Amino acid sequence: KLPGDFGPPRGEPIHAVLTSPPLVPPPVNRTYPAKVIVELEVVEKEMQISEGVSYTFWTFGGTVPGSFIRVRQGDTVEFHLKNHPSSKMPHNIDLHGVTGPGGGAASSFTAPGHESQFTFKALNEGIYVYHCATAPVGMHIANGMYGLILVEPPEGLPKVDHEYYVMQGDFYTAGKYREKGLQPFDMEKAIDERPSYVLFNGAEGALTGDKALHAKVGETVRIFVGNGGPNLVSSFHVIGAIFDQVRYEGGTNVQKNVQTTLIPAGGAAVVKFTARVPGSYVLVDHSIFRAFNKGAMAILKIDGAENKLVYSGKELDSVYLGDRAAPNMSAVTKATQASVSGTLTVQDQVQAGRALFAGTCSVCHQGNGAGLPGVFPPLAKSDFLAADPKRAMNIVLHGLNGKIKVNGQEYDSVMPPMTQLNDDEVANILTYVLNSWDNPGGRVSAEDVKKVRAQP
Amino acid sequence: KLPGDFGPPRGEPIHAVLTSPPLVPPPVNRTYPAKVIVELEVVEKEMQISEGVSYTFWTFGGTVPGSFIRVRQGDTVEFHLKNHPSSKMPHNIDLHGVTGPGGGAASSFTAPGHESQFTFKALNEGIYVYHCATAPVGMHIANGMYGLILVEPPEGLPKVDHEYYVMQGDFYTAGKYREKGLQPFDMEKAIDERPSYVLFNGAEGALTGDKALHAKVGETVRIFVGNGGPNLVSSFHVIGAIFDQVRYEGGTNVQKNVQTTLIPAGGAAVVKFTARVPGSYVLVDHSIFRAFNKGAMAILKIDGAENKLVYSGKELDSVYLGDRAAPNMSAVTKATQASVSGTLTVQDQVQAGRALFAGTCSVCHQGNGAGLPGVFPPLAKSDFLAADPKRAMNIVLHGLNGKIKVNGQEYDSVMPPMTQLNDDEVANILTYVLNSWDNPGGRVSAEDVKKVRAQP
Amino acid sequence: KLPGDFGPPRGEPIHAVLTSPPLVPPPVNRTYPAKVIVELEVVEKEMQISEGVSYTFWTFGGTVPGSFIRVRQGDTVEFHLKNHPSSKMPHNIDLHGVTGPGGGAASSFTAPGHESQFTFKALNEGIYVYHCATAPVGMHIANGMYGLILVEPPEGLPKVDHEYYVMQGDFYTAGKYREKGLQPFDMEKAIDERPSYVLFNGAEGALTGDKALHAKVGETVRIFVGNGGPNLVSSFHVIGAIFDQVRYEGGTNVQKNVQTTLIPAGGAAVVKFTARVPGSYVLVDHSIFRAFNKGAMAILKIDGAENKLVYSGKELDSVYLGDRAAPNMSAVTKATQASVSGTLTVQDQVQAGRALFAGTCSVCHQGNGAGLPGVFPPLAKSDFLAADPKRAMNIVLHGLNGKIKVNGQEYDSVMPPMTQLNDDEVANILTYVLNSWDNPGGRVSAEDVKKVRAQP
Ligand code: HEC
Ligand code: HEC
Ligand code: HEC
Ligand SMILES: [Cu+2]
Ligand SMILES: [Cu+2]
Ligand SMILES: [Cu+2]
Ligand SMILES: [Cu+2]
Ligand SMILES: [Cu+2]
Ligand SMILES: [Cu+2]
Repeated sequence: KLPGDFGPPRGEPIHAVLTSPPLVPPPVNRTYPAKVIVELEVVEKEMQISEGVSYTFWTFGGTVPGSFIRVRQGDTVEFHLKNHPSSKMPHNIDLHGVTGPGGGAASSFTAPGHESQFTFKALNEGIYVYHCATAPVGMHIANGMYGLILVEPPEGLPKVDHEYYVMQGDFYTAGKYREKGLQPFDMEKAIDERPSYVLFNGAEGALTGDKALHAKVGETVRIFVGNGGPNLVSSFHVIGAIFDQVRYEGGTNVQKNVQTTLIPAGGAAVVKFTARVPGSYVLVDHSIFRAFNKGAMAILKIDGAENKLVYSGKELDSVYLGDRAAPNMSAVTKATQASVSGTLTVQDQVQAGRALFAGTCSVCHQGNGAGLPGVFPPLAKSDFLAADPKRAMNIVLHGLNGKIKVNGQEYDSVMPPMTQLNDDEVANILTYVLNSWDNPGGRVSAEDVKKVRAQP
Repeated sequence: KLPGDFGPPRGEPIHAVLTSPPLVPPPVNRTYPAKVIVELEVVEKEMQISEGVSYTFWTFGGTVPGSFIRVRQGDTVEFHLKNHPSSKMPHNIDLHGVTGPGGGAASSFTAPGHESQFTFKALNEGIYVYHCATAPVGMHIANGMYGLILVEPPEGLPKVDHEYYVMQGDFYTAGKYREKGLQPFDMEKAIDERPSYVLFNGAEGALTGDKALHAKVGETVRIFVGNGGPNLVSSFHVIGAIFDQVRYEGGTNVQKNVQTTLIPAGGAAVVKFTARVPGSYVLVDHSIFRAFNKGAMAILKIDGAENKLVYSGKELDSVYLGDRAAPNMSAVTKATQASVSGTLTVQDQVQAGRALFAGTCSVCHQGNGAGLPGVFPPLAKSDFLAADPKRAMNIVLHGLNGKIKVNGQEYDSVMPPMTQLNDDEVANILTYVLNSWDNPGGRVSAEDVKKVRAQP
Repeated sequence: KLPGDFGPPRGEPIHAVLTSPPLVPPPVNRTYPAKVIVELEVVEKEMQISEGVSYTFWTFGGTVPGSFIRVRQGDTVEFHLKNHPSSKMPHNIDLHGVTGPGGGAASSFTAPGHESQFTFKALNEGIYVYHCATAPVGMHIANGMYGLILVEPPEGLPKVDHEYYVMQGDFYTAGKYREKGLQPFDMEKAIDERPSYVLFNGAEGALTGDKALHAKVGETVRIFVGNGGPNLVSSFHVIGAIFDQVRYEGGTNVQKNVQTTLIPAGGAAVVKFTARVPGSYVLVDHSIFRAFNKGAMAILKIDGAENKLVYSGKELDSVYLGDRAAPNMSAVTKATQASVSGTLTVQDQVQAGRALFAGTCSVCHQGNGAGLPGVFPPLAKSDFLAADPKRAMNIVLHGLNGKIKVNGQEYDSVMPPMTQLNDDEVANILTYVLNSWDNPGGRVSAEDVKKVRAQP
């Protein structure tokens, strides 16, 4: 027989349990093959890809990644795809692990306001990517149309304390990283494989701060990890920990005791972790500019007792987590809304600036602006700043080097340029600095920075 | 002893059987080591990389990839490399799996009109890439100078019903994707790893349509899969199927039951597939813009009985295969030749347009131009089109959104821009539309589109 | 218990042995767990990244990669990080394989002139990357802040004849490849993952020529191979040889008998090789333009007896090693220093030109300039050259094709353009040619070439 030769469906039909990221449906917990009815709906919708940055996502079930599907090897799946009448595009679905043309795409073409159905037997056990396969296929995937389906072995996977759902994607906006507003899809960047954002679960901060994943010392954690692409291959890594097991798709090979593992575009793996020490453990794409310049960081936060014989040291994790160490950056979202409304206050700028200053400026000038005498000059009550507060704009954009004096002390060092910061970010950061630590006050506007950036 | 320690060559010398892609030489079918004489000739030649697009390829044996070589572990190989007198460049060969300096490159330097020879023992069993290694090495490989050599284990590989030869490459043209004419090699794009085409077996459509690979339900298929690069790593994937086995080079590890697998630049693998359901199964690089925007798709077509218990559904595979669902796009080749000759007719444009309309326009407007009332407006007998047929050029190039009325019906939707289409493609598509479904007729020229594209 | 549960530290504390690339510390050779004290110092310093090209590296222990650390599974490590007072930036360390927040980064933040300490138990056996994790993390890694730590199994690794240390990195300069002078870090190229150099051990030629690694026929060689990134994934390959074993990090899986293997960004592997035939064996990133256009080549040179039954052929390895076949390119370094001083002589140019002519020109015109009658025209005593020595600049920059006559002989062929060469390189090469083989003499300057390059 073929694989998954376990007998005809038995019992009543089961209406499948779909879940939203980062959660997973429960184990099916049964010893017989069933007829499973799956109902999934496409919705096109604006969501925030970053604070104050909107994007028109195309979604399976209202989220990126799409709703998680869970069935048993040998089940017969009757798949119903609906396309909501508000959609502008037609859509379909290709499930990896399906035995048949297009993995379903050939049979699931669905116009706005319509519904399609096709039936397949789940012959192949494993974790699998699904995605839209409507021309132009790359545009549909780039807009968020991907998720995971798990096909369990007949005895089920081994029990663990937590199961989570994490999926990487590369995204292509017309504007640069953190440029505010509604950002269109950019076909030219996509063809060139030059993404502006690389994310877990559809947004910067989706899994950081108050949205981190949780477990306790001693517990086991399984993560179902997808790479929707469309184009990038992930050097997938956990900072400060190790994977007990890594298994790709439905493969017979299992790797154990590794920290860094390559996930193909369109690939999926199951990883297992055992919590040993408290703190924040970071999932990244270790093609490092993705993790630290484009959004590709997620957090598993572990609580419980210290083990000083295993790890003993201070805990200053803002040095690398930067502006994602805090619970959120909601002050930036709020300042951006107020600016669009024409109601932006000095305090709106101050609080947005405070959020952005973490990492970006604090690593050298300190969280309190004091710096370090002779090494990093102070921003707190800075005579150099007060002497020409406008020159601060050029210093942020283009850097500063050479001999200077600040609060009666000599410095001869190098502050690198930070031209990648957007006009609103520079304005908000400097407004924060002017209104803290007994500095003179006032404000800097995005338009002020735009003028300075444009000077030859 | 070393590996492959099977004794001295015995019997008469064997003159090796070389084959052209996508075919493989027969199994050697012998139990003793032999002296094998290999004769391979370099030829530089123009071929079509895409319909109406010519390129000067550099080849081993007249094809891209080059002729397939098949020997037994423990054989002594006497390798003769000839460089045809029509060649402009010198050439050589590096075979992966050879034990010695440059894998042969050090001993096989050959000027136009000359011949070289060197001898090696095949110590290492496996599938291996060979390629040119003449400075500048990257240029030689980018021009097509790569292929595969199989070194069999002494007992031979297990029997299968079919063996095929498929090799990925990245290519660098001065012009953009599908821009017509003789296209030079582009060194700047190559250094930046920004290819214009990513292909199987040296051309768009090399393995699609009437050139697809074949098998029947129940049969086993082995594919020898190479990645010549020069630069890209393939997220190699089969749509709608699974690999029974994947084995890299001569490695001891074998992965089983996977659908997606990473092939390094310069790497090679042997994959095995068992046919279960009829239809078209697609080999792709799942870095998806390569597969659907740059040519990286090949087809295995399976015939035999349906199995409705495994897969039951409609078969509209043009939604993702697009303009490669048809047997070929020969109308485009012909229209391009006629244009170069100054003899391009309206009907030449109509038939080229018909070929290009599949996927590109048909996914929303339908194959018959009827659209879908209230959702996608008709192109068939379109009053909006007839009212200003020239405005159609701007609509294709730059998109259309907002409220419009077409054949007495309101629409308020979004047609994305399609600026990547070349001037001849837009002209031919629109000429097809004007001369179908009782539209007014006439024609649009490439020069008309060039003028509109250049407007601010 | 956890892993590495071998008992409390015993004996006196051990002060750890650190080594500079390409060497490794000795095996620890002990049967008990110890307290190991590690002292490592950050130094920021200018070094030559290529001949006549300086770069400001940020280093662990004065080298790129940083000092190699070697401990035993179950050891307690007391880690002291110092930042030299000459540093301008703060720094820290993340060791892969550490169980705890940031792999240490959270506890090791260290300002210029300061020292930090933290303690960890080495629970996980394997080879692991360490690196700086100070915001902006990508800039710190791109500047050279990475190395390897080995955690031995309790019984030690199997004995071999040689152990070596090789680490790949991608680098981002404002200037182009081989443009002379002090080159700043380029943030824009880094974000886009578009490196100007891709190197082993921090420089072009670090492991070629007189700096090659050595072994003899019959000996075993272990290489500890890292990929510091920040961004690239290596298609890591040995030309003309095979790896007996490849093992990633501390993984349970071991691959055997492969030639090409994918190393993730931030990944590390241990490879094993047995020398079988004399000659130069080349370690490369087989994303080929990295190996042959950006510096990603290193050499293992094997001495001993020939084995003509395994490999029999000539040895012209300059056809692919090009300008790295020679012991060094010190003439280029010297010509660049003299030019900066205003003391550049004709002979300085001649010797720099001689070094650069290897591969670049010699593959077609020969090492003696004679060419090949009717196929490649001579540069030796060339009447065509003497007739208009200035036209030689355009020929190098923009190529030459069509019918020409040279020393009473007809040619109708194609010399590709070589625009990637810098102004000093073209000037030096042509000065070499003018002063060899009874050509007229004189000189060409970098300023002459700059003027010609700028002509429309
Ligand atoms: C990596 C270190 C570093 C980072 C990050 C950094 N700075 Fe600086 N900054 C310096 C150094 C060093 C100087 C002194 C330059 C000199 O000696 O010529 C400086 C000088 C300045 C000055 C002028 C002198 C003074 O004390 O008033 C201002 C204002 C300033 N920085 C603001 C900022 C702001 C705002 C940020 C973040 C957006 C930032 N800096 C990020 C190192 C840094
Ligand atoms: C993804 C959907 C989609 C694709 C693909 C697409 N179109 Fe359209 N097209 C539309 C929609 C929707 C409109 C109506 C726009 C509006 O409501 O403002 C439209 C409008 C038009 C119109 C003007 C209205 C009419 O019916 O005459 C023309 C002409 C047209 N398309 C031609 C084409 C051609 C030719 C192609 C391919 C080259 C193409 N379209 C591809 C969705 C699409
Ligand atoms: C791949 C082959 C190749 C390489 C590499 C190459 N050349 Fe040439 N070169 C030629 C050919 C062929 C011609 C003749 C062109 C023709 O027939 O129109 C030529 C012509 C010339 C000429 C003019 C004719 C003569 O003999 O005086 C000069 C000068 C020259 N090359 C110099 C160089 C220099 C200097 C280099 C390296 C920097 C170089 N070439 C690299 C193939 C090459
Ligand atoms: Cu879709
Ligand atoms: Cu897919
Ligand atoms: Cu060649
Ligand atoms: Cu190779
Ligand atoms: Cu650092
Ligand atoms: Cu790391």
